[PDB]
Amino acid sequence: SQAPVYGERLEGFDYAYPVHYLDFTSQGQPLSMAYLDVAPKKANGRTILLMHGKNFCAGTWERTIDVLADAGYRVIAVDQVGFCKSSKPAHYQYSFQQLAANTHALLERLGVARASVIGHSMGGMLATRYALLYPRQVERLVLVNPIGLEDWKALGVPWRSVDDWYRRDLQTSAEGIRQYQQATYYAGEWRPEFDRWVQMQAGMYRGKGRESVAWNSALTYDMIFTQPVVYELDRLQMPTLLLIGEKDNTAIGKDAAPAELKARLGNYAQLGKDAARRIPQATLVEFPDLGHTPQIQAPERFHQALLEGLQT
Ligand SMILES: [Cl-]
Ligand SMILES: [Cl-]
Repeated sequence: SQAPVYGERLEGFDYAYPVHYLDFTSQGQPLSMAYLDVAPKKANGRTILLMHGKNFCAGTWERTIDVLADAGYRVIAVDQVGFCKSSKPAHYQYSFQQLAANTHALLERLGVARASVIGHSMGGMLATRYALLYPRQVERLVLVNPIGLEDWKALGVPWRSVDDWYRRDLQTSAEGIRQYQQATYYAGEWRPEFDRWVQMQAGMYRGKGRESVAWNSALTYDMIFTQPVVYELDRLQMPTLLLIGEKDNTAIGKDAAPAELKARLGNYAQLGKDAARRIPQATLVEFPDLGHTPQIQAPERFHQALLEGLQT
C-alpha cells in the first residue's frame, strides 16, 4: 500500500539482493544481523564493507552495490544490531565499539581479511570507530557525509535522556520524515524513488514492533550523543576519502538548540575541511550542490567520484 506497515525487523519490505543472517550472542542476548553479500563477475581482488546511516538500511545501498560489484569488488552491506532487518534487542548497552566488533565478527565468518570500508552518516561515525579498532584490516576508509564531525554536547547542544528520545521517536510519521529528508538529505529536491526509503522507515513505526523500534532508536541516539570520534580522527592509520555534500545541515539536537547555536551547527562546508585537516592521510571531495545523501540525490556523479577515489 501507500502507507505500508512493516514488522519490528522490517518484515514485508524487500531488499534488492538476497538477505542473509548471522546468529550470535552478545550481552547475554541471542541476536541476528542481516546482511547482503554480492560477488563480482570478475574479481578485482578487493572487498568493500558498506555501513548505513541511522535512518537507512543495507538495502538502501542497492545502486552502490550494483556499481561496485560491476567494478569487481565483493560487496558486503550489513544492518547493525538495532536497525532494519537485524534484531531489536529488548536490552543492550550500545557503543560504537560493540557494533564494530559485531561487524568484525561477521567479516571473520565471511572470510574477509581486509576491506575498504564506506560509511554514510552514523555509518560513517561507526566506520571511523571500526577503522580505529582494526587498522590492519581497513585498507581504505570512505566517509560519506558522516555525522560526528563536531561533538554536539561540547558546543552546547542540550542533552536529552534515553527516555525522552524514546517518547519523541514514537511520533515518527512519513510526513515528518519527508519534511526532514527533502530539506536535509536532498537539498530541497524530491523524486518519487525517494519515497521508498521514507516508507521503509515510517512503516516500522506503524507495526507491532513500533515500541521496540523506538526504544532501540533512542538507545542509539544516546550512543551517538555521548560517544564522539572527532577527537581521534588524528589516529587514523590509512588513506581516508571524505565525500561531502555541502548543503547538508545535519546536527543532533539542532531543533532543541537556541537560535544562536542552530546557526553554527551542521556547517558541512566547514566540517569537511576541518576533518581533512586532522586526518593524517585525507582526501576531501566536496559536492557544493548536494545534501546529506549525495549517493541518492546524484547517483551518477557520486559513483564516478567514489570509483575513482577507491583506486589504489
Ligand atoms: Cl552532556
Ligand atoms: Cl593510538
